[PDB]
Amino acid sequence: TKLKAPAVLAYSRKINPTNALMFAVNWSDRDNTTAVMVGTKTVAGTQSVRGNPNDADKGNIQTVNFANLPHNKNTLLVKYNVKFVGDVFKAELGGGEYSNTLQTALENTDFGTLAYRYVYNIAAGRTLWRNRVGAESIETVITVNDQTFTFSDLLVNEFDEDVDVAEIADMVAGVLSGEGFVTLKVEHYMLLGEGSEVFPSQEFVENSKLSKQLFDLNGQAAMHDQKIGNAIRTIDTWYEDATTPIAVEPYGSVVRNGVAYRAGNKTDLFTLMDGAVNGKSLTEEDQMFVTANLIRGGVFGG
RNA sequence: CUUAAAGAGUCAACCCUUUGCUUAUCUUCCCUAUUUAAAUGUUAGCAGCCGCAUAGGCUG
Repeated sequence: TKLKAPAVLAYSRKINPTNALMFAVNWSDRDNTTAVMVGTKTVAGTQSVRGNPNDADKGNIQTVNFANLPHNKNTLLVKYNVKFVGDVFKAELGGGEYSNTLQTALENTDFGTLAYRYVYNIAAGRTLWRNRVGAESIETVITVNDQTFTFSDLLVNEFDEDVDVAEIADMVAGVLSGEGFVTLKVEHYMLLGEGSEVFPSQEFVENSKLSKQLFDLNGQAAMHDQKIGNAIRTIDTWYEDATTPIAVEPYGSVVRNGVAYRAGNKTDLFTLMDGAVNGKSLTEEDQMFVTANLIRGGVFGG
C-alpha cells in the first residue's frame, strides 16, 4: 500500500492535432480553396502606460491584424488532421511502478464513450469557437483510412446518437485501447456569409505590444494546435455540478471563467490516480476522466 | 579634595646605486531534458451627416 506517486511522472499527448489552416470556398464550389489572408490595418494612437508617464507624448504606431472572408467566397473551410495514438497508459517520463498499476486499474475503461465524445467534439464543431457562431450552415467532412463521413446538424453541447460519429469512434477506441494510431483529416465548411469576418486563434501579446495577433502559418490565417486539442478533450461532463462539457484538465480548471470545477473537492485527477494505485473502487466516469487525462498527458509529480 | 597642589622639549636633515627567472609540459574521456497547454479579460471604442460648436442628436 501507500504507493506514492513519482516526481518525474508524465504522460505524452495522445490526441495530436495539426494547426487548423483556414481557406475560403463556396458552398457548391468546394474544390476551389483560396487561402484566407490575415490583413493588417494601422491605427494611430498615443501610448498610455502606468510605468512611463514621460513617454505618453509621442509614439506607439500600432498595426492590428484582422481576418475576413473575401467578398466572392461565403464559406470558411478549416482543415486539420487529428492524430489519435494508442498506449495512453505508457508514461514517457514516469516509469512503471505507478504507471503499470494505472494500466491495470484503467483496463476496464470504456474507451468507446471516450472516443465517441472525442469524435463528436471533432465533428459537431467544438473546434470552431467563434466562427461557428452565426453560421447558417455547418458541415464537417472526416476522412479516415479512405472513408468519408459527412455531418450537418450535430448540436455540440450534448453528445447525441448518430451512427456516423459512432462508426469512426469504433476505430478510434480500438486505437486508444490498444496499440497504434489513426488519423482523421477534418475539414469544416461553415457558410457564414459573403465577406463575413473569421476568427483565427490569438498569439499572446504583452500588456502593451499590439492589440491582437492572429495565428499565421506562412501568411495564412490558422488556429493553434493546442487550441484544437482543448476542443477535442472538452468531454468532461462527470465532475460534480456538471452543466456543460469542459476541457479535461488535471484539476478540471477553466482559465476564462475564473473557477476550477474539480479542484479542491476530491475529484481531481491526482487523488483518483492515487486511489487507483491504492486500489479503491472507482466508478466508470472518473476512471474515464483519468484515462482522458492520460490521453491528454502532462507531468503529474510532487 | 584623587603620590592632591605645578611645569613649552625644541631644532636640524640627499638612502644610495647596480641588476637576464629562465627552462619543458597530451586534460580526457562518458552522455535522452523530457510530456502537457483556450490567452481570456466585450479587446474595440469606428466610418458619414444633421448641424456655428471640438454642445447635442442621427445613420450602420
